[PDB]
Amino acid sequence: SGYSRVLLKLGGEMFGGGQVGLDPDVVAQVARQIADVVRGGVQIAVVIGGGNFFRGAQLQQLGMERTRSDYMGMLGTVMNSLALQDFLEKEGIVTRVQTAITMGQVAEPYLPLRAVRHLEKGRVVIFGAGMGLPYFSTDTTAAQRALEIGADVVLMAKAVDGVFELLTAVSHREVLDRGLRVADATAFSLCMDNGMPILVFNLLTDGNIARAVRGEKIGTLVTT
Amino acid sequence: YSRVLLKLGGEMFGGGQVGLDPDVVAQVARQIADVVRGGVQIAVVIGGGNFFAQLQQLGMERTRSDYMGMLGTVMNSLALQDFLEKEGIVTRVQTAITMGQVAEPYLPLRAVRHLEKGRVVIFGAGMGLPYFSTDTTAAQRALEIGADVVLMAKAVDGFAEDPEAELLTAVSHREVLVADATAFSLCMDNGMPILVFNLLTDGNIARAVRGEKIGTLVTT
Amino acid sequence: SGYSRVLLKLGGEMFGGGQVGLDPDVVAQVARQIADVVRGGVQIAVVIGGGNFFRGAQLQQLGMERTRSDYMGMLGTVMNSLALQDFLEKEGIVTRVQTAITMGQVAEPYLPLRAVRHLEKGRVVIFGAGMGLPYFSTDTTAAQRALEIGADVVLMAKAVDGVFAELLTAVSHREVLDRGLRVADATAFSLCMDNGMPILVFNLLTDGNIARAVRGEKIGTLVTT
Amino acid sequence: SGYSRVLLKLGGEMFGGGQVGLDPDVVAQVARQIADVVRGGVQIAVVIGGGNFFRGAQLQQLGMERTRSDYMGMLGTVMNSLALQDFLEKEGIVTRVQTAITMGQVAEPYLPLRAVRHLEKGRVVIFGAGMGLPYFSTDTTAAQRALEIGADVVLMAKAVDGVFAEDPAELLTAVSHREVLDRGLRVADATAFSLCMDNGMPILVFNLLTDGNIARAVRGEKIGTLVTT
Amino acid sequence: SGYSRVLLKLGGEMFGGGQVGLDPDVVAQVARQIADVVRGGVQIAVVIGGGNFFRGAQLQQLGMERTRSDYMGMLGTVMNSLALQDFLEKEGIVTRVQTAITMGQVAEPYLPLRAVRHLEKGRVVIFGAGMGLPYFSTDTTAAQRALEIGADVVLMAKAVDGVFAEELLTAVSHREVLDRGLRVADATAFSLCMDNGMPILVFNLLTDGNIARAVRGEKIGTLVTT
Amino acid sequence: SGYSRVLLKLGGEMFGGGQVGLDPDVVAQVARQIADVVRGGVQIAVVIGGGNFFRGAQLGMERTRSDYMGMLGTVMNSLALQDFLEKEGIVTRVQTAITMGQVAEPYLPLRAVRHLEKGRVVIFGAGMGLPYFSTDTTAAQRALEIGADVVLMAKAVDGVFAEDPLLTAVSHREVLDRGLRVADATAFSLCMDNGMPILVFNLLTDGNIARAVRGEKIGTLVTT
Ligand SMILES: O=c1ccn([C@@H]2O[C@H](COP(=O)(O)OP(=O)(O)OP(=O)(O)O)[C@@H](O)[C@H]2O)c(=O)[nH]1
Ligand SMILES: O=c1ccn([C@@H]2O[C@H](COP(=O)(O)OP(=O)(O)OP(=O)(O)O)[C@@H](O)[C@H]2O)c(=O)[nH]1
Ligand SMILES: O=c1ccn([C@@H]2O[C@H](COP(=O)(O)OP(=O)(O)OP(=O)(O)O)[C@@H](O)[C@H]2O)c(=O)[nH]1
Ligand SMILES: O=c1ccn([C@@H]2O[C@H](COP(=O)(O)OP(=O)(O)O)[C@@H](O)[C@H]2O)c(=O)[nH]1
Ligand SMILES: O=c1ccn([C@@H]2O[C@H](COP(=O)(O)OP(=O)(O)O)[C@@H](O)[C@H]2O)c(=O)[nH]1
Ligand SMILES: O=c1ccn([C@@H]2O[C@H](COP(=O)(O)OP(=O)(O)O)[C@@H](O)[C@H]2O)c(=O)[nH]1
Ligand SMILES: O=c1ccn([C@@H]2O[C@H](COP(=O)(O)OP(=O)(O)O)[C@@H](O)[C@H]2O)c(=O)[nH]1
Repeated sequence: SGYSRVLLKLGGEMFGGGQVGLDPDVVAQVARQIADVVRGGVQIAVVIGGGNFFRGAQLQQLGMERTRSDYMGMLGTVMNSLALQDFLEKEGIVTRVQTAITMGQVAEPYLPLRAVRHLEKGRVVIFGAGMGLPYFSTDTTAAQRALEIGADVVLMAKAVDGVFELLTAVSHREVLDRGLRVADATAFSLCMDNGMPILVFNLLTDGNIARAVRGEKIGTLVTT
Repeated sequence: YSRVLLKLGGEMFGGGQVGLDPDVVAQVARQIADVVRGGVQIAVVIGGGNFFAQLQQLGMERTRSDYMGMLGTVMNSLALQDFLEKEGIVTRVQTAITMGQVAEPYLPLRAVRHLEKGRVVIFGAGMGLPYFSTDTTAAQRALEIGADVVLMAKAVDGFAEDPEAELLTAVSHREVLVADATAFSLCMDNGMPILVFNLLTDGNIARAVRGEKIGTLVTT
Repeated sequence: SGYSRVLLKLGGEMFGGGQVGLDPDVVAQVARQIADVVRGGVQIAVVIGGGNFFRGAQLQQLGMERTRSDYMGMLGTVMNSLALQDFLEKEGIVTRVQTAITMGQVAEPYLPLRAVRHLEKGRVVIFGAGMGLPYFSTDTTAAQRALEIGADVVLMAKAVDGVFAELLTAVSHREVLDRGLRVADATAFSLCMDNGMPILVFNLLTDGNIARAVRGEKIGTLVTT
Repeated sequence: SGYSRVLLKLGGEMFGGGQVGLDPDVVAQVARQIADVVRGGVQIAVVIGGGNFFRGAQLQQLGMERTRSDYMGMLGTVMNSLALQDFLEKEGIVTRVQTAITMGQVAEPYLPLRAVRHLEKGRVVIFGAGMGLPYFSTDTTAAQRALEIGADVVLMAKAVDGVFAEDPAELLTAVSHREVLDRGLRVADATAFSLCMDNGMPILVFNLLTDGNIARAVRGEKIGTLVTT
Repeated sequence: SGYSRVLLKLGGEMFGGGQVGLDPDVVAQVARQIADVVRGGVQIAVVIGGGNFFRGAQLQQLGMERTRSDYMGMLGTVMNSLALQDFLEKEGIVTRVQTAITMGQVAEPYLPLRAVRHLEKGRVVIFGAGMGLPYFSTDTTAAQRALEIGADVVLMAKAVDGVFAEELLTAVSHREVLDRGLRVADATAFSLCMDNGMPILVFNLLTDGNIARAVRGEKIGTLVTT
Repeated sequence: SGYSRVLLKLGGEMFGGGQVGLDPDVVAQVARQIADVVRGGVQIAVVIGGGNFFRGAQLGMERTRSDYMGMLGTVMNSLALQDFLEKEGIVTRVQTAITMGQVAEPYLPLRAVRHLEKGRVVIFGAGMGLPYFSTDTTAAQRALEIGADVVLMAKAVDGVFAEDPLLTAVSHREVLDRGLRVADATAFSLCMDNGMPILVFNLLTDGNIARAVRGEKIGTLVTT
């Protein structure tokens, strides 16, 4: 009734918590959350964002080149990746980082077949640096990664209960017809065209992933 | 000085607070342009302290912590690269950590070609090995590209003991032994001059390169 | 008066002639037609398609896993990259293939900075394998690649003279949405519209066209801002 | 009499069905037949051909450069690898593709010691891209790969009952490597066959499109043409 | 008018002379004459043998598993390759080594498009580890490597100048070698060259300046053509 | 009361017999001797040297290229021992510090232990994959890596004396004081600072490894 494997997307504020940089109090809670869901037998893969450092869109409006900016952003996601990797291991969770941009000793490259084979071994795969291409967003990276590793659903982890009065379950068509926010613009088209459910839920409420991954009606569940 | 390697701490990008201060980076890029226009070969080594120590205080593995700094120096390096091109300067970034899609790898021979070509080389990722500091990277890179001096660019500008009064200017390596331990011994053992100075005062970088009596000159 | 560097998108049509495999007569007049743009002094980069082999989306309708199908498709575009490379070298054109999927022994990996140098050196960069990610098309490749090497326009090389109303000489990105015209892919178009990349749809099998569009002549359909 | 581990050579035939491209009614039949051997405890390695896309030799006589054309042909074999991986996964079989042209993101490279380990683990190892070398053929990749992973026999999978005499004639049951040379028989390319003969590698030519043969062949039954020295 | 691009095959005995190991007196003489070739405007790529250490077949006959023995042999070739690279750089010659068995730190892998690009840039490519495949010999690697970089001929550098009868042959056909069965080339490697029209020139390189003489087009050694 | 796991260091002489190349009579006697330890339930890791190829002490070549030639030689000796060890019925796993994949798995000290705990013999070749390192330093390093109980400096002539004309136990402080040049400078300082016992013993005398592992009073045990 619930989800077997899932792809968790964590914006940059899930590691900064509204400020800039790393905020170990938030990162530690996130790992606690993911730590329990992994012990429950679920297969969790994580797409880290870079909002707490740079967003190439905000840097080109600043005058900077979009491409330099976009790459600065991705490297930021590789730092958050390592940070999440570190706390997860202090929780007793085996993690594996794979970066879109081939880095050397830092992390392993994007081997999508192996990434799925880590999940079947009960490991946490952390996809860093997004897709490694300027002019794309983390959200779109969560979709492509969720589609390719065969996750049962994408978990848009926000710091807010859901989609707004709140909603308990909508369609992909209704999100566009209603102009509803949350879930990226490009990412949502890629999910809808492929029948990838999106579950927007509050991650900072202690114990939501355990429940959301459990299948309980929480947050907003975009389907079909 | 023929070719110079400029060492910049991470705070030379974040100006006090965390993150980037585009006002600080713009001043640095503006002053580096004047040195390049003066006919000097400049290589820059970037620090990554402006993205956080707090990494050792919270208990991170030493390896992962150092790679977060090396990643940081790449972001500051790409940032400087952007403001240098608005200043009309041609630059090339070489990273010690092979990234390919983001910048070329570190090759000291190639790096020399660039400088001879009038373009600026920006050294990132420090040294692609944990357990090293940025001063050791700046010093170790300067020896490798044959630089004539290492420009330790501080927020001060050159003392006695202050940790109260009184500066200094020009001392011996043997009489010193600030400069970071492994970074200083690596210079002394190879006779590398080190010039500590304040770059955030408009026009000093142009002064130091010509050889004016500014800052502190550390010679053999 | 025209375009400095350009990004040409060649569907699998240009390689199989509408059928499976290679039509070595078609790729040739493509090569010959691309060399005239290069000798004219313009920098050109090409995004190779894989229609003449497999489309990852048409293989799942048939029963196969979508992901493997997509990789078969991206592998196909590499084979076309090599085909186009050969017919271009006999045109006296120095080419450089860059595959999204890292291969090393077959071609370079995608090094976009280095790719821009190749153009500046007068070479033809061939971006094979799409973007090396399943669930993305080559139309989206062409767009993303055009923006990253800073191309001036995406050349959608169709076998027809352009985009009609059932010949449009110039339309806007928003005008195509409100008219729901033929376009050149949904995602690829939104990526070009949102970033202000012009899209010129034109027939390159008609001798001289690519040279005329690159020189700035009013040919085909220009989609701007 | 039963073969412990086998190296099966699948030419482009078994993927295009004689025409260009992918004939899924053919691959599905092939996958169904391999799976029957796997479920019998046999260790199977597969060398995937590329006839259904390009042959470097046939493209050079067409004008293209032989080297550049060979990579086109090797890449094709990787496409067939991913195909056979799919239909073999629908039968329940666990597969592992190893390509001589290192393509990290699409499949692990050629690591023969590991590959033998998969076999030991009951997985099917699919070898794509032949040997990753212009001026070589998939037959030679069967020979070399059979020799290296320690396979007991090279199963040349055809669509004909076996190796005939005179090339239509009668069907031969068992011959020696030197006899194949003395009689003018085309068993599997000269470069590949020489590599087998020089190293005492048995060759068994048989029709696997006939439902059940590969199970009889591995079982040690007198099917097809067995070439031994 | 001679040969523009050449592929020079060096057996393990062009490194160890008498028996096993390295003899810097021989390897220097090889690097000396390779350098005259590069200085003369010719494009050279070298395929290194490893007989001076381990001979794949000769180890399995000893009791060892053949596959291991071929890698042991291939590894030796990488050793020789690193040794020649060094002497060729005391001579002022720029070299790049590519190993068929990927090793990263030791030398870039086999990238055949760079291997040609290096040649076009006037540097010498050293192919080591053979073809990284057991059950193959370096003589075969010389042929395959010569075909993929488009070399004009293979130069089999022997310690005795030419192909005899039991009488030095100055010109024979690929077909004539078999109809005669004439000692040197190697069965597999000879077929691969023959079938593709790859001329093989057996010659002695331990002689004043032969490789230079051969590359210039002079009639030295045994030339085997289509 | 013996040793659980042990790191046997083999000089190049243990494959060449004293001259260049491989002498299969000696390589067999070593493999036959290692078998006696494995059958005794002991966990053995071996570090191989490459002095029997670039024979002598002539390191014209740059030191960098020179070191890699040596390290390559070690891999070749590694494969040799692996082969004769399997003729003994001893399952082995070779790990090289220079990543080769096609030739042998890389060096993962965690992975290596598991090979030891599964009753397999791990052979560490290629020294430490870096120049400016010797085989002795590698042995000491690897013995610390995998938590060995002692390093077994296998000599061809047992005997640590006081004066060139026997000892039986000594101290790390005394070796430095008595002029004895056991093992190697860096390697010895790496062992003394980490309390790694060193046992210099004659490997070629049938039965010495088995009784030295068991804990008999044979050889010169350099204890902490
Ligand atoms: O570089 C690579 C390596 C491996 N892979 C692909 O990832 C998949 C799993 O790769 P793994 O190596 O991690 O799983 P395994 O089957 O080998 O399990 P163990 O024996 O080690 O316990 C394999 O199917 C392989 O084809 C790649 O795609 N690229
Ligand atoms: O890893 C690689 C790198 C390069 N190549 C292929 O080899 C050729 C590149 O060869 P090079 O990289 O060595 O030189 P270059 O052409 O790029 O010229 P400059 O940088 O000096 O300006 C190209 O044809 C490329 O496709 C590979 O196949 N694999
Ligand atoms: O990259 C590699 C990794 C491993 N190998 C070689 O493949 C062989 C086995 O390959 P495996 O690594 O997959 O099995 P294993 O020995 O580790 O045993 P288990 O964990 O499954 O219990 C090993 O002997 C290794 O040396 C390579 O050749 N290349
Ligand atoms: O495929 C990708 C993934 C990430 N990014 C960059 O990474 C930054 C951080 O990601 P994101 O903006 O999604 O952060 P989030 O909002 O999820 O915290 C973005 O601004 C982009 O510039 C990118 O360019 N392409
Ligand atoms: O970035 C890319 C580009 C292509 N493809 C695959 O390759 C096929 C061929 O691309 P395309 O659909 O553009 O074919 P075209 O119309 O260009 O011939 C697609 O169907 C996809 O399955 C892919 O997976 N990713
Ligand atoms: O080691 C190899 C294996 C294959 N090929 C190329 O791949 C094509 C497909 O292989 P093959 O001709 O054996 O196809 P088959 O007859 O097996 O279908 C060949 O024509 C060659 O051009 C190659 O170059 N090297
Ligand atoms: O592609 C190759 C080339 C060589 N070898 C091995 O490496 C040894 C050294 O090559 P060769 O015998 O040709 O050396 P030469 O005596 O010609 O120098 C061979 O005997 C084989 O065991 C191999 O396994 N594969």
